[PDB]
Amino acid sequence: AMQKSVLEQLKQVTMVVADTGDFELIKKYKPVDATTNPSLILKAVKEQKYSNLVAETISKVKANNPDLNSDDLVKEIAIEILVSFGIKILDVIEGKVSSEVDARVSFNSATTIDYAKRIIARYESNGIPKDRVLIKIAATWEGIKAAKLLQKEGINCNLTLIFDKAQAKACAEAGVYLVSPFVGRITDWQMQQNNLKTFPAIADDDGVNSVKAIYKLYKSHGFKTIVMGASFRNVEQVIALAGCDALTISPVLLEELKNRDEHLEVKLTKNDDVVTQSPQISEADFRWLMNENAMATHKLAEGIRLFTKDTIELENIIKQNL
Repeated sequence: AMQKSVLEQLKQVTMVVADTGDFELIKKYKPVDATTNPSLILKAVKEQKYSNLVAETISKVKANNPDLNSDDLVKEIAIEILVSFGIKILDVIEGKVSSEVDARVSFNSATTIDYAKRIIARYESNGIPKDRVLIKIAATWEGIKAAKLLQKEGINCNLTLIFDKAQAKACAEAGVYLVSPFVGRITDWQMQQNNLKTFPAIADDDGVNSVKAIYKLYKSHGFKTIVMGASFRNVEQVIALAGCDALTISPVLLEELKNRDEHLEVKLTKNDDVVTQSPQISEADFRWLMNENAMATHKLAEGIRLFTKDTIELENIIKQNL
């Protein structure tokens, strides 16, 4: 782009997003948006780098909530930590930050809505308007149902743990602001199931193909939901999706892209394919389609379990630091 790095070239055709809670690293890549999740928040808390911020948040919450029991206090500290890191991130980017609801409410639309609103309220109390936040929700049928209601009230959501086109279609039909189709975890399944000794070629990469299929689906149907590829194993997977609406990338891979200097060929583009529109997917059809996809059924469930485990670990760290 005047002999620019792959990272700089990529920013011209795709919205680059940093996938991290480590806000000090964000400055060296200059992404538009940033994304966090329970695993990334745990990592930012557990590491010594932001020990002061964590200590201050714990103190503040204890002081402002003297009437809460130990369990309630811990949950309140956990949400303020989520939001505190979100605010530090917003201070270094021009865009939005994604903050994820407690994974334990993934099968309850009502409590997902409650948690989403609590996150928004904590940001508001800290002087941050909702226009800069995306509430991240696991794309289970219940999560999509909750997002549908949240969007009607002007709360933008980021539907995550997307492994199947059926999820992506129901999300778009719910008027969701953005979806995070996973790439890497899909490729993990592929390599284990097929005992692959080396990484699959881009043309054969199940993860890259999933995002390409969702992108095509959305554009051909005129859905305005943002397609953001997430979870990457190498820069080649990211580069293969150049042109996608957005891509959220780890600091490790952003560093690699910053140091790559070959010409970037754009792969995903807009077409003149007359828009087509099908009937919305019902709960029963969605559940059947997800069941037919062994990988998606496993990885959606696993993703929720893993985030739950990391949330429980965070709670234990908080309890040991009261």
